[PDB]
Amino acid sequence: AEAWYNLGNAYYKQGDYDEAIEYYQKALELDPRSAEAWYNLGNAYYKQGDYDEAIEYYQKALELDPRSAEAWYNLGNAYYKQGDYDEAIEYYQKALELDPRSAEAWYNLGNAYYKQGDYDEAIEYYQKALELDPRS
Ligand SMILES: [Ca+2]
Ligand SMILES: [Ca+2]
Ligand SMILES: [Ca+2]
Ligand SMILES: [Ca+2]
Ligand SMILES: [Ca+2]
Ligand SMILES: [Ca+2]
Ligand SMILES: [Cl-]
Ligand SMILES: [Cl-]
Repeated sequence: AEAWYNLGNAYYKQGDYDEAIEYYQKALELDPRSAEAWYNLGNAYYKQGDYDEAIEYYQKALELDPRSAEAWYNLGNAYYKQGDYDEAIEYYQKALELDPRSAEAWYNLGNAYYKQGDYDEAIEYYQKALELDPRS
């Protein structure tokens, strides 16, 4: 499974998402408990704009590794990119329970509230992001 997974990664890194998906699928045929292969399959679908499918595969990754702050964050992002800002908030909150020093997750939580039209909440979360990283 590891060799097919790393072949998929190399294709992913050169932007060949169709081939990455094929080889991640082969990895998952050999090891259906690879949280890494489920996550990277979700990422390849995310890169193609296929958020519905990305969410299915992130959910599988989270069944195997529920302490994946990464999967929770990208699951949030897959809803955010669709305009599903209240779903995004739930998964950014879960990412931040696991990694409360993630300036990225706080910032994106603020962005979701901004997009919901709650500017006072956006301000709180942006202030938290800027406390952790005042450079952007
Ligand atoms: Ca669909
Ligand atoms: Ca849909
Ligand atoms: Ca489809
Ligand atoms: Ca983890
Ligand atoms: Ca949609
Ligand atoms: Ca909504
Ligand atoms: Cl769906
Ligand atoms: Cl929908």
